[PDB]
Amino acid sequence: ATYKIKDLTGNVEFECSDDTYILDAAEEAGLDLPYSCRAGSCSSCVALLISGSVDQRDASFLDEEQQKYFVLTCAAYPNSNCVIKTGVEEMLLGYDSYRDMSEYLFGLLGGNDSPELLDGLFTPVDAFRHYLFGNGTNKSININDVGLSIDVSQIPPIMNIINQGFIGRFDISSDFNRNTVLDGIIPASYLGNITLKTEGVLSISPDGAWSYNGGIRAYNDLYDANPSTHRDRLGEWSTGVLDKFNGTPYEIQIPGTLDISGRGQRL
Amino acid sequence: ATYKIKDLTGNVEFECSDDTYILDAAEEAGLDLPYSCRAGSCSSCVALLISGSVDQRDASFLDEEQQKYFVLTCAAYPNSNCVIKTGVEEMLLGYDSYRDMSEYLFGLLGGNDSPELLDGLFTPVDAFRHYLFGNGTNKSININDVGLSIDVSQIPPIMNIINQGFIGRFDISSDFNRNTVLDGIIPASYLGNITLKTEGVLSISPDGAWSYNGGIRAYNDLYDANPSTHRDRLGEWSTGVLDKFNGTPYEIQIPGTLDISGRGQRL
Amino acid sequence: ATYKIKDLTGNVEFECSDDTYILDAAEEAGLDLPYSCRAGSCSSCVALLISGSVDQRDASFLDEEQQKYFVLTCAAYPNSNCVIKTGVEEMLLGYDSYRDMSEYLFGLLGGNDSPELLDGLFTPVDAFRHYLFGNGTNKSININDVGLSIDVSQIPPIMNIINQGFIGRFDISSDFNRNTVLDGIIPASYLGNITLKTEGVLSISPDGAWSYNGGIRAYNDLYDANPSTHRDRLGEWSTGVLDKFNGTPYEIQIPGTLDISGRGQRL
Amino acid sequence: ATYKIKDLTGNVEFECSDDTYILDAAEEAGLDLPYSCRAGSCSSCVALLISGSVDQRDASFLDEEQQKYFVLTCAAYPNSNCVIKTGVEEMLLGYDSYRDMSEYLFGLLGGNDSPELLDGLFTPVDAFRHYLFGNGTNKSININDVGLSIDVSQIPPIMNIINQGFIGRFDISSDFNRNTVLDGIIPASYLGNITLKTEGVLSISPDGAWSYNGGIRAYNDLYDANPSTHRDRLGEWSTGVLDKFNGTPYEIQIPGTLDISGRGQRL
Ligand SMILES: O=S([O-])[O-]
Ligand SMILES: O=S([O-])[O-]
Ligand code: FES
Ligand code: FES
Ligand code: FES
Ligand code: FES
Ligand SMILES: [Cl-]
Ligand SMILES: [Cl-]
Ligand SMILES: [Mg+2]
Ligand SMILES: [Mg+2]
Ligand SMILES: [Mg+2]
Ligand SMILES: [Mg+2]
Ligand code: NA
Ligand code: NA
Ligand code: NA
Ligand code: NA
Ligand code: NA
Ligand code: NA
Ligand code: NA
Ligand code: NA
Repeated sequence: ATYKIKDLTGNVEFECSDDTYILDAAEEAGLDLPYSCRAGSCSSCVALLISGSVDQRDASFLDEEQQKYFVLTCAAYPNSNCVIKTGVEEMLLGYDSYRDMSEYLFGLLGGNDSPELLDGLFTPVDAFRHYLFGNGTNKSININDVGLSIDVSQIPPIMNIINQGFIGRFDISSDFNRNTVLDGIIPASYLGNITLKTEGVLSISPDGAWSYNGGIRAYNDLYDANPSTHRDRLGEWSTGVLDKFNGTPYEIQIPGTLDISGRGQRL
Repeated sequence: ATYKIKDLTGNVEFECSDDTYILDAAEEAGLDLPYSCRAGSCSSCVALLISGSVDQRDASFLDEEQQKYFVLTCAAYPNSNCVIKTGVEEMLLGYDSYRDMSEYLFGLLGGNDSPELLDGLFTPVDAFRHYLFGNGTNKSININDVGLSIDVSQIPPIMNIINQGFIGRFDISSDFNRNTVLDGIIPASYLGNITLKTEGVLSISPDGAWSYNGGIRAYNDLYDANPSTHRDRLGEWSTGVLDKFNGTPYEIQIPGTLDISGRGQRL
Repeated sequence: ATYKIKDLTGNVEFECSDDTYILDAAEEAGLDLPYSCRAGSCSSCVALLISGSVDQRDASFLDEEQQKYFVLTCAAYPNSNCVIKTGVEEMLLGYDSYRDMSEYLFGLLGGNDSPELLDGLFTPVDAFRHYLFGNGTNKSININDVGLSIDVSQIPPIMNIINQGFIGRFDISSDFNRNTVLDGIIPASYLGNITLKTEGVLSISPDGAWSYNGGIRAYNDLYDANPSTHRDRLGEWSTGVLDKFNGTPYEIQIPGTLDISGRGQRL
Repeated sequence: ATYKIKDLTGNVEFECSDDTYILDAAEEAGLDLPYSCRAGSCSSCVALLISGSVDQRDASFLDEEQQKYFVLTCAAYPNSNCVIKTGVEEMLLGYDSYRDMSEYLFGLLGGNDSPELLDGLFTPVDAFRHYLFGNGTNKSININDVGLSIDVSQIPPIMNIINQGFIGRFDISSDFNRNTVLDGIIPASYLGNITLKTEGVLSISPDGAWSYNGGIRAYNDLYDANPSTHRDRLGEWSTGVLDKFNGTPYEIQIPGTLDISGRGQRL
């Protein structure tokens, strides 16, 4: 019947019955896959065939060997659920053996895992491992799982209003920097400084009593610390590793909203 | 509510309700976990809280930020599935920060991965990565998913019978070695030589016509290749990785039965 | 060893070592369970043994069959963690079988569940089901989750001051009625009219500019509507239900504080 | 991280990630839901937000007031586990009050309880209440918590071998029926007859001494007794409750393995 296709390029999954070409099913789901011709006679749509059976008798550009490892998405019907990696044109031309592509494949594992970072004590070293071997695919951790303890008095753009003596009702919509050292050793060992945004209402009475009610969201944070920072957060064993292995920066998505409330009395 | 508790100390999983102290449940399952005071007031039962949430109000002494990274198995109620590492009294007694334990945690990162190996082009590199990060924990792959293509003619303890000229009905129960180079590049790139066992009935008629009906099962395969073998299977990149990061041997369980039938004519 | 005892009367928990009678351990932690003889010689201290194991060889009043379901707290040592329901002296005095205490035990389930009301569109019917089967135990919902949208113009004790032409600074501390129809159909469908309290400061300048800044808390609300009101709120089916099944009133606790502020100009 | 979305239209329950729209996550699960646009524009996606919180900022159609009760599922992220009902669109007319849905929602209130049955004296009445309000969702209790006391003499497929006079070593793999009246009043009051399976080795020496070693597992049990059985197990009160509120059969999962040993002498 219908089989699921996972494209490791961007970690997207789309349905495809056994009478639809893989490329058309992808476009049907709004996906912009590569193609030049559309008749099984070039390599513009070539994808790695990581796992699954495909019927590509319509394919003519790949021979018998390449068909064991690659698939023309415009000319192939699925026979099972499939994993593919689109956009690997340079690979097909230079392909020699499994051996010669195994390092590239080992590098795809990080992106094929769940994007969600491991929790607890694993989160910072999971982040560092993905830096070493993940080749830039995004990871994620909900803002509610990061372990932040944000007090209103730690939010400069709100305290900026309070401390200038203003009185009244203020619609807050501000970015601010959060040094997660204030929050705990776990977030401080892979996130460091992060950019947050708060939206809400600050009320300040004639006599300086204030309240704030709103939410906090987080921008994606770029994991690209230098070795000196890795040494501060993880220790000099990280420096010995980075002396031999280069990291690849990637984004940590931090979805969700953190509710925030606070009250105080000025001066 | 019961939850899953893995102790990467010996990689054992046991059941524990939200009313059971983790030390008691593990003692139920006959496990030998460290303890001394059994009263929430010493460092002998302390495990790392690598993942999960717990109820440690009877713990008392932790109290500090310590409670987010340590758990007292004699006085803790599981509020979730938990990865824990017993035997860390030394880290509790003298950790300054995450810096001191990050390298230990890093090497343990695959210790709670699912056992099933990835399929297809991923299987050999998945097996290699688990060698580096798996903490010696089991992987598995069904014998029907390995990609084995065995003819009876490649089974010596059966062919040894046919070629001696015997005539009759043989109950076969024989181990034999299988070099999966014969089966394909994928199994050859992480299994190499495996030991199989076949059980069945071999019939040889007076005129030399023969047939065999049976099954094939596989013993657990130790993944422990030396650097030369990895260099052959994967290439020279594997050597730099293995030098810096250490491999821990683990077993690949190959459950299931593979059916086999064959027939021929001796002369 | 030392164990935990949970008395379903109030859902109170306390410790009890294996060499302390349940009753004594309860008093040593501030509780006040019934007793008279304190010598295993009546039913003043009897409790249902929901679960757990006790040594009550000192318990004369209970025969072996009764000791499967009941425990004399002055005569029993905990062998394990225990859930009990004290004060059930009559239950025993009429006991004959599990069958004959099952309706009573069913009526304890509502009190045993979490006291927080379900959310959203389940809140009004969760409240009605607890009315039917909860036998009077408290429920709760945080004032912030009720769905109140209160404007100072809806608070008569504040508006009465402004509307009389007064000028100055008023310390406010007043109860007032909140018809939660003003707030939304969910609160209107189980809370109806509730009593709130506000404390804060009303300042009215000579030119009639005014502002109010304070907080709002909620008294416990007694859920005790008559069938006419249930029919208004839930529909005719509730009258069919109430024609065969009686409710028991219970209090809904509404903890927390809401921030309130308002501004206006009298002319 | 990832939340359970439960849709009342099919009693279906499917995961949805914090960064994924509810409709997309439903499409990936195997579900078919209504969709006309996908920019928050129409109402074909609209669902009733029964329980939980969503982020609907991308959505444009619904007013701030309708967002309290309605969710555009192609444009909404879950903030929490959610209960919705898809296949709604007419209700936006404003011709359905809370009164019109209240009886429906009341009847499935137990449908999101955790699956583990309560222990001890509560188990039978917990099972009965789930029959009334659980909407057919599963419950569970570990076989080791049920209170079974099975002796090998009560296992007919083992005694059958012993009693025919056989001598040797036998692999046992046999279903058999257990009337839990044999085990205790609690299991007899909600499980009744259950089907179990035992796997193990029975050895019988020439002199008729026998030993059995193995384990026992339980099949899922359907809770669907008729009003007569409920009266016998709980009493007359259960019939009036059952008449008014009605039962929905559901399965009780009984996981785990119960170890069993027997020793005897055939003589
Ligand atoms: O600005 S927020 O959506 O990250
Ligand atoms: O843990 S690393 O330094 O091999
Ligand atoms: S686009 Fe040319 S082969 Fe598919
Ligand atoms: S054994 Fe001492 S704290 Fe647990
Ligand atoms: S007080 Fe009399 S039996 Fe306990
Ligand atoms: S399909 Fe139109 S808003 Fe969802
Ligand atoms: Cl995969
Ligand atoms: Cl309060
Ligand atoms: Mg950062
Ligand atoms: Mg091998
Ligand atoms: Mg009221
Ligand atoms: Mg049954
Ligand atoms: Na959000
Ligand atoms: Na929050
Ligand atoms: Na439990
Ligand atoms: Na080396
Ligand atoms: Na106002
Ligand atoms: Na329950
Ligand atoms: Na058998
Ligand atoms: Na009903």
